[PDB]
Amino acid sequence: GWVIGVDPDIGGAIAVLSPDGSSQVFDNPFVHIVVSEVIRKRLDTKSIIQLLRGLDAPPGTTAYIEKSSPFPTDGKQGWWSTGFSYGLWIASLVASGFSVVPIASQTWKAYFGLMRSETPKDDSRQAASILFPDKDQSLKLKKHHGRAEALLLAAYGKGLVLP
Amino acid sequence: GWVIGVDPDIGGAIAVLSPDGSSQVFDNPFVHIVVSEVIRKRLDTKSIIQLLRGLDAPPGTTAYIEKSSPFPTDGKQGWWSTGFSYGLWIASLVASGFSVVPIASQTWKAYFGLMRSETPKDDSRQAASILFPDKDQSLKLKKHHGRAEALLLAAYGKGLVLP
DNA sequence: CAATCGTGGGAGACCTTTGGTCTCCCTGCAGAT
DNA sequence: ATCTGCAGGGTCTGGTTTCCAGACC
DNA sequence: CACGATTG
Ligand SMILES: [Mn+2]
Ligand SMILES: [Mn+2]
Repeated sequence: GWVIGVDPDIGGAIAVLSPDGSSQVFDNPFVHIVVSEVIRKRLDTKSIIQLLRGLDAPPGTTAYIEKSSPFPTDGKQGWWSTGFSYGLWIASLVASGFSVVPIASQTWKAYFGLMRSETPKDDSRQAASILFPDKDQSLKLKKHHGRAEALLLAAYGKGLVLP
Repeated sequence: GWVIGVDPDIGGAIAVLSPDGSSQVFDNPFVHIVVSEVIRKRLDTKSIIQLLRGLDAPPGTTAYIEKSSPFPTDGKQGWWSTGFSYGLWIASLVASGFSVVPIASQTWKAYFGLMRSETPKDDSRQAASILFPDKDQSLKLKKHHGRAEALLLAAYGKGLVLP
């Protein structure tokens, strides 16, 4: 039936698949905040919760969420934000009645044969245009890869296959 | 009327202050989970949300939460965990109808004179015992420092003063 | 189970299959149009 | 406003402040 | 602070 996919990161997105085959994808809401005399994007908690309350996906719907897995060579700040974004989404999803299943990125990539691409982001947008042709207008910019990760995650939990 | 204090860490706690002067403090609910073939404690999102749902504190109540601010000499795992707890708690608090106010540890410590102690944790329990005498038995143990921090954050937003 | 200490650290999934291998982001910031 | 590239990074309060001291998990 | 470890 209904499936939710969540790319939890700052350029990420939430994708919702209804049982009639239609689909929605939203950019993750963010705000600009001061940290240590610079400005930085942080997910917008209030907006995210308002969004999750405006979905028609019923309680108990499974939200598939990409497990943040920072590399040992990423910075401590990178570790912090990805932990923070992840906790914010998990808690907002659990609080809004949705069932949360974390999925490793290697899981949904191998499912769609996206492993070992020279152009992984480009390829994700292309595979999501294929799976969701009405969204292809909304998938043409490189910055849109996060929308494509969400849609693909949702595609994975829903069982869809590339043609 | 009502004030909430949150020490969002694994050994932290949530403290709720009534207008009638009573107080409760709960340990943060955790679960043991597998990470990279070892066992690690993580906050329990479902138990947290349930706890927040059963509190008498009415909506709009302010929760004062300690800003996580890890040290640069702390490891990337510490940065990830603190960021995640923080995000889990903020999101759970906003979804439970409460208004979240982040408070740095320098701020409430300065407020209660706790700065630059040799035994910061002991002093916190002692200060929380003086402010919440009926919690005196809940602060006997050295591992009870999280209950203290949580209570002191709530006393801070409450405008309480030491004798 | 309650304290203490000391350094600061990947994690995941699937095969080669009980370990060995291999794969995966992101943040933050500085120039680039 | 989108892009790219590349290394991996503290953050906070407050001061008779315009950066910096001194503090914190 | 986390993360492992020891030590009661
Ligand atoms: Mn993403
Ligand atoms: Mn604490």
